[PDB]
Amino acid sequence: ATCDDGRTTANAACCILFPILDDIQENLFDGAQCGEEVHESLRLTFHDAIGFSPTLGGGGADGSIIAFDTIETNFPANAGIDEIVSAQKPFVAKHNISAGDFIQFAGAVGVSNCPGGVRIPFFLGRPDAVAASPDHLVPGPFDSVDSILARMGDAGFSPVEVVWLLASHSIAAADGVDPSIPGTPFDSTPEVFDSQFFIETQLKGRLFPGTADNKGEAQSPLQGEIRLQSDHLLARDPQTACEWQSMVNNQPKIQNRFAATMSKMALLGQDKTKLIDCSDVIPTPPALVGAAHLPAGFSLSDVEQACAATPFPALTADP
Ligand code: HEM
Ligand SMILES: [Ca+2]
Ligand SMILES: [Ca+2]
Repeated sequence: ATCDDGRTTANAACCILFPILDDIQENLFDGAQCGEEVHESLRLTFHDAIGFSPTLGGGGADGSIIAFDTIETNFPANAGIDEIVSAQKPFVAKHNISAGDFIQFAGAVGVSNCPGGVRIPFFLGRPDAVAASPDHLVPGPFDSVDSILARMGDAGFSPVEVVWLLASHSIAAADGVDPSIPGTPFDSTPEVFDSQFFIETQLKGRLFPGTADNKGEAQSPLQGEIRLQSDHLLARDPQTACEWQSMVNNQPKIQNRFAATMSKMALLGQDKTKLIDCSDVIPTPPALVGAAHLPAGFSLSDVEQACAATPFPALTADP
């Protein structure tokens, strides 16, 4: 099909996304940048979708975190999410798509602005949300590995899928974990969707980048990075450490698994066969240029190797 302005897409119903795409790129992502608004919109896709529990309810990726923001933004795990909900609400009011489609569309378009990124499959047609998420369904950084895996498993993700979705922390920073140092990233390349997050969480911790006593924070290996305790533990737990290390210097696997697992997450509470595939509307992301590395000056002796089956790969660092 050819839309009214000449852009093409496989299914005609997808044409309504083009003006939305142009508005988001200009007015939500500040001229299609891979910056904080993209990182915030990707976090929002997960805080919207993971409100899904077979025993308690919630409609998953349904827009409830916007539609019922008065409730869901009161949950402590949603602290800080109100800013991006407020930013997106007027786009949903202006355009003619549901809040659940909007949140997944904006996260997929955002990720396409990041070098190394992928086009997350995107389906159009989710109905408006009909219930708020139950409380207590979003994992937090002070939760044990067993607790996070049980919650993600309950929503339908295996432990290796947890690891694959946490590639999102390659384009991520924290404002709440240590409020003295807002905007401190989880890896050294928060505008590049790469394997640095999986490498740098494996380093021995050295210091706290801000204050020392924050709940859910581990020591970081570098002054300009922050480390969640949940990431510290998942990189070292026998349930997940082998998969974590397998992502290092493995950009094809990061891309293939993040796209597929993001799509499964974007579809929680929905049925793909009732929606319209509009994947080809998402922009084509830039590719990576630089190789994966340890931080300069670090060596394999600074890595806490946690996979008994396979040694950590011998990457270069300091030239
Ligand atoms: C599985 C357990 C997870 C835990 C415990 C967790 C925890 C957190 C925490 C504590 C923050 C920082 C919030 C702040 O203080 O500002 C954060 C940020 C973020 N999270 Fe995760 N997360 C998890 C999974 C995910 C998943 C599956 C996604 C996929 C979309 C995601 C995407 C993000 C993004 C992109 C940010 C950066 C937000 C920004 O820079 O503005 N997280 N996460
Ligand atoms: Ca939801
Ligand atoms: Ca990165």
